[PDB]
Amino acid sequence: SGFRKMAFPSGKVEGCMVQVTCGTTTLNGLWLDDVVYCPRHVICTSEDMLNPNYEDLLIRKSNHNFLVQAGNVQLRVIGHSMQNCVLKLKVDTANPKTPKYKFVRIQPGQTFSVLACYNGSPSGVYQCAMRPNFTIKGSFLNGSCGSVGFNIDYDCVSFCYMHHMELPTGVHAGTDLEGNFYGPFVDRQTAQAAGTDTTITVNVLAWLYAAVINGDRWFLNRFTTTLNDFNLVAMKYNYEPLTQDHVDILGPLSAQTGIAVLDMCASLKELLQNGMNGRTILGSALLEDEFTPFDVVRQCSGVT
Amino acid sequence: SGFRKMAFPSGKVEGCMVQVTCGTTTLNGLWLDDVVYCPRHVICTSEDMLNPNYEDLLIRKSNHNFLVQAGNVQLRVIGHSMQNCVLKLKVDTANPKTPKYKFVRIQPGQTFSVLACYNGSPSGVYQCAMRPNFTIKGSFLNGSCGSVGFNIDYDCVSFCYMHHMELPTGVHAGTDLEGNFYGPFVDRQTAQAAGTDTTITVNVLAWLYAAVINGDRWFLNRFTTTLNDFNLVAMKYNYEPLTQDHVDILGPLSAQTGIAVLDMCASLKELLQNGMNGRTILGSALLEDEFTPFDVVRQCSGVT
Ligand SMILES: O=C(c1cc(=O)[nH]c2ccccc12)N1CCN(c2ccccc2F)CC1
Ligand SMILES: O=C(c1cc(=O)[nH]c2ccccc12)N1CCN(c2ccccc2F)CC1
Repeated sequence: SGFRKMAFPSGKVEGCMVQVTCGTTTLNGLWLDDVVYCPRHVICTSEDMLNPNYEDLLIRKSNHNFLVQAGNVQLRVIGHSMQNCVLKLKVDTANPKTPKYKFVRIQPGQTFSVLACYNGSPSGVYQCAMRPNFTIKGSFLNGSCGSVGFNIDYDCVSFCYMHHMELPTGVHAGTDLEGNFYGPFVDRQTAQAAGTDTTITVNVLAWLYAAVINGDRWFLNRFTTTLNDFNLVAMKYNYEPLTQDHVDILGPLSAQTGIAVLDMCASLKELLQNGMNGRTILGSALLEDEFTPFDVVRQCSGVT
Repeated sequence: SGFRKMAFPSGKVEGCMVQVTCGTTTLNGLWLDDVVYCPRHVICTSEDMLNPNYEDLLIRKSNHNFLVQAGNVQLRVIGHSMQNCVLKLKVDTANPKTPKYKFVRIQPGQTFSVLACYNGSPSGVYQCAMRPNFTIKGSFLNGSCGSVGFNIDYDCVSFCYMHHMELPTGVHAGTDLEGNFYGPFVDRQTAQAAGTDTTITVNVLAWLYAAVINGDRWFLNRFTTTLNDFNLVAMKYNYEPLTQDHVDILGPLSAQTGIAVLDMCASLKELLQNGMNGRTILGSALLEDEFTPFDVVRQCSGVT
């Protein structure tokens, strides 16, 4: 019993973290095989940050200008190239700690673990969700760029995120491991609009199922609703519309608890319209949306 | 910017997790040097669980009855002994992945990371606080016993907790790495009273300082209070009394923010007496107490 915001064990990713220095800027790199991946803004100066011409800036850089250090050993850079907003630094040594890995572009609403790093060294690990507006509510300081987000499937690490930026609003933006930003964000020190961030309904429902499995059942009511009636309430409260796909993914949790999805939707409807009245659910006084139905099943069944 | 419930990177601890089987029971063990540490209730049968005579049960067990497996390789047990509620299984091979480590008995109110494990394999990592009533609000299932709690100081892992039990109330109990239970708990399947759990005031204040540093300043008021006046409010709301030591530890956060500790106490007093009025602080609708002043400074300064 118990329900926590659980991150994946970070060991396989710690063995990939390196420090990348270019000129006077230092950030984090991800060493997989003979390649180090890092944000391309490592080549910027504090003058270039407002609107950098990365192609021009990279042209003034040679392999010897990229200092890559893993622990205390220097890696020799034999190639460099820009792929979207990431630089791929080819090194002469394959990382002996390279785990079985994939590069995946996650969907909004999906979750992942972040290993925050500074100077190539891991400082902490936390669980995040890619918001519907493609930002993440992380915890990042100067030098955190190049820290990665990931998921683990037994022995395989799926890298989904690389940290690039913090918007003036305190929210975080970044790319997949091919350098494509999640959302409309660009890697330049400018004010950028993060759109309206909605609540991930399927995750709030999955977390209501986790609450039911872990003893918290006060919010359960004698009501039911329809997809269309529930969605009228979800629209008013800036919640993602629930689809039949979402109902289907909630199927295992519905079967385990014996509470139909639309019955849980009716409980959520009343929680939105009436609030919590000073009560809590799984130790929280608000509706949590950073646990997918997969996260709930995994935490409530103990998948290692 | 940003503030998350951040766990330590778990790699150094993952390299220590083993599976320990005795008879038909399997749980987790911690392999450091040539010793595997695990809960002694690994030697219990489902008949023994209500009141086991561990000394008698251990006497019917020999080295060959303890099956220790690290990954897929079997370790050879050359010695066994009970130290309080843990068994120390001497193996013929020192763990090549043994990190620099210490065994520490943490204080109530202090925090630590848990690497939840099943069958010697890590499933997840989360941050916990040792409650003033010596329980932890973890996330643990069958087979999770032997999972450890820890802190890291650069390269040194301080092991502070080993998971043993879940009380009928859904809260968790366990020992330090010498087998001494935190609290009055005993390792037997009986109803055990977890005392009244108070709120860790110094941590709630540290988290109010984290909120101020991260833009959330709505709760700041034009008031001040005294230690004795604040403590009259802390008593009424089941909060730990604030001491001058707590004020001193809050010193760096007070200096960084320019808000005196007693001024922050006055804000907390009003938050307790008036509630949140539907607002949030660092994304939470309740007062968070699982971040020590050290955790706040570390997360807000980026210590790796
Ligand atoms: O390391 C950071 C940073 C990241 C973060 O998430 N939070 C912070 C909080 C306080 C100070 C700095 C940061 N940055 C340097 C590189 N920055 C950059 C972006 C685009 C183009 C050039 C650039 F140099 C983004 C900012
Ligand atoms: O693995 C667990 C367990 C631990 C947990 O924290 N949560 C659970 C939730 C559901 C089912 C089991 C658990 N237990 C087996 C060993 N138990 C035990 C304690 C004292 C004496 C003998 C014993 F066998 C404690 C219970």
